[PDB]
Amino acid sequence: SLKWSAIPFQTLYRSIESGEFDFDLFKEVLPDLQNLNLNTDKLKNNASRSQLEKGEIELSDGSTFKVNQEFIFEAISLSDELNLDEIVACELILSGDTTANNGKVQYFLRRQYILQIVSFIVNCFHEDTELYQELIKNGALVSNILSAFKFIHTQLSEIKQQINKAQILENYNALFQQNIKFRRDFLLREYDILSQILYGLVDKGAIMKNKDFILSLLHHVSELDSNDFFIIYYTPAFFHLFASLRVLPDADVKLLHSQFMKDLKDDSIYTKPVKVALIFIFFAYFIGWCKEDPKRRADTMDFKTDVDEPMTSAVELGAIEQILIFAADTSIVEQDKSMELFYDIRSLLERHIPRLIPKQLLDSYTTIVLSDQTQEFFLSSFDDVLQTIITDCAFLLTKIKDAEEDSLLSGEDLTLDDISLKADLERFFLSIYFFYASRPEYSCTFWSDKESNAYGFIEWCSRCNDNLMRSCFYLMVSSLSFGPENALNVYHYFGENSSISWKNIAQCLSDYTKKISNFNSNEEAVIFLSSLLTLVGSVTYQVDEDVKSSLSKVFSDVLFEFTKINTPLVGAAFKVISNLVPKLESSRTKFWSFLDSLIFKDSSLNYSSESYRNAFTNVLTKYSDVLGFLQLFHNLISIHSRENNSEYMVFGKLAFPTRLGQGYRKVGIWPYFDYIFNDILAHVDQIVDIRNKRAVQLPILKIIYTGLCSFDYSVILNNFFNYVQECPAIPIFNYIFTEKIYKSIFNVVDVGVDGGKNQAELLQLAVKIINKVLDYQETYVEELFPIVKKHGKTDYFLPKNYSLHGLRSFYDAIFFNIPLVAHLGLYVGVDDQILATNSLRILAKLSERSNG
Repeated sequence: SLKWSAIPFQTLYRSIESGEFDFDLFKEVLPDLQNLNLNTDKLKNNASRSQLEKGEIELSDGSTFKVNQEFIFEAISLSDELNLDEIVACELILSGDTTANNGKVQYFLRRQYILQIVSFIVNCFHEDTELYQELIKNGALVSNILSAFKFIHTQLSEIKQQINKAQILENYNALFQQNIKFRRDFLLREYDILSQILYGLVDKGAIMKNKDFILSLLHHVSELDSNDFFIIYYTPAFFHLFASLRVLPDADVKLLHSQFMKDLKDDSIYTKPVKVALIFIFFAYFIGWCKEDPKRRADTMDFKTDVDEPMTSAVELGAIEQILIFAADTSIVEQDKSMELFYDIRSLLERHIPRLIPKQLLDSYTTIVLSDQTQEFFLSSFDDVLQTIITDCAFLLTKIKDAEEDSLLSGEDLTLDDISLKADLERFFLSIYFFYASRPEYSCTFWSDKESNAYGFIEWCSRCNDNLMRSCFYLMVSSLSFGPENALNVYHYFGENSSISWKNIAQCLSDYTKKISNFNSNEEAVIFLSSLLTLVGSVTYQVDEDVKSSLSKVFSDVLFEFTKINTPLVGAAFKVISNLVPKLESSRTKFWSFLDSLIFKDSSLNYSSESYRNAFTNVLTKYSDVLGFLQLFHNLISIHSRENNSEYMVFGKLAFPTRLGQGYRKVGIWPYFDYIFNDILAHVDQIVDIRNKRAVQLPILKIIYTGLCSFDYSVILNNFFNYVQECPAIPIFNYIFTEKIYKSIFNVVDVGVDGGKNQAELLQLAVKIINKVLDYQETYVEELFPIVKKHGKTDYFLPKNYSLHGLRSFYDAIFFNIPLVAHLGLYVGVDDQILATNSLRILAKLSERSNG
């Protein structure tokens, strides 16, 4: 029997942390380790319930104990909760300090340690090593590894039975859901550490003595559903196993090869698309293995019958669709803050195999992480798969390329399903895009060396002209311009060494622009354009100002012309333009001109402010338009030229042209803030879907705050009339005091954390803004307001009735509003410094009225 504590296994592991392995304890608990997580004999007994329900119980390691009734109930809650033997369940409560459910902890900690140890040994110690050799040597470990995965499966169903039992009773409360997340967690960790062990056993060679394990594993994996994300946890072992085919005796490599071609002719193979993929990868690797010992291997073989015919078969059975899905469902492209997709490409390309979801944990798991140790084996092994395919499979790529250029016929009603059918090459491009996105430590392989196959691969892909391949190419490269360092190569790649040049790209964009407005005097174009923009976006973001500045020479004027047309891609172009906007305020004049033309070209202005708000609301007619507009504006009014370690725009400077709009309207920046405040911020508090509410709230708050820092106040505390009038800080104060405006800024503070860590920023901004207003409320009312009111010139946007408003409204809704004051109170403690140290500043100002 096994020592059912978790303290021998904790301390053993800690020894090894610092190379203190005592052969003593290790040799003691050896067979417990070989058993991994299994409790394969001692499950729930009733010959052990009578034993327990007397109150006197006996352990296998000697002594016995008197057991009261509180203990008996913790112990049968274990056996009923975990189909576990009752006296085992008791050794487990004894071993770990008796508190409310600490037997359930020792059960899981015991297993977790075991697994981690095995994993440490089979992955950090050498193969010749003494214990690696002890551990493996019975071969009892190898015969349990697959069982140990299956055990996790059965338990996760045990859990779902239990769940379902709880719902029929309607006892499916909060604290049930919680003692399940607790176990579903411990198990997912076990699966993830069992991934490591399996991989380790491949790299150590233990499961590669012959073809037997591979086939049995390949079976085991094929039992899961085609969309069980648990498949991923076997990909490191399988990927690396095929990539060390040399370890196997040739005799057996040959037998698998044969086996597999037989498998691809079996009919019901196509309902196991994961086998198809794995097989296909085997072939990608086999190729190189034949070539490594030609005389005995390669020369034996006929390439058309022994390789190309089957690989082709696997591609037609969706082998690539499955690689894309592996790639995409582990991708961290959501982290790429420069990347933005404007068209759902994954739904055009993946239409035959389901997305992977951790369905044995579902019925609260949106996205899953892999351990560091596992992320590393996966990434490394899979990168090696993608690159093997690149170098060793060029013939298949050209085969497919050529296939596709021929298949679809002009003059037909193509459906998305039709367009996707043969798009196997484009799928492979997307596999690259998902897998390398945000992973610069690998992305860089493509650009690192101009001889390398990877770099060649790119040159090749850059000559596929098929509109869909061309756009998928554009997307792929955006993924690969991730670093500040990769972005710069991608900048060179189109400037210097290729058939496609930055100018050609703008030239496409220009041509489409003509075609589109002439038609008015299509999905294929959305796909192409959306990708063009996705790419120019990604790079323009990630590069310095010089480089930004050249790309502007190429793209600004054409992007400008494109947003004049009404596409659904206006917003998208706006986001790109904004990436090109330079830091120096001086250099922004061409962009401000653009935008003011855009808004006011077809305007019918008159005496009313409303006329100017309509200019905006006629043009910026849909959500995406607005959102893009706000990012552009946010960048155009941003403060770069600032006083040394202040945050205030150096006294005297503006972020835009003097007398903006001169010649076609009452001039100046004011109307922009009329739109932004009243036409938009006023109405976010009734935007449909929260994530989009936040998506527009947050630009606006950033803008508002920028404006407030946008005039050096302390020149006064511690033609200048004109500067004061031109300055955005004026209209910004003027609307902050409208109530609809200070109310919305104030709720942000009422309901806080409730985006995600994006929503938490929106909150800091809210607070910082209010503080800033209090600091300078005074300075606006004495200095600024009158300067403008009294010496403001009238060829500007300046309301007839410009006045002070909500001095009493803003205060009474702040000072007399309570829960705001209370909420602020409750923030002084919170972790966030920006939130706390500002909340405190607000309270201190308020505090200087002293009393209620």
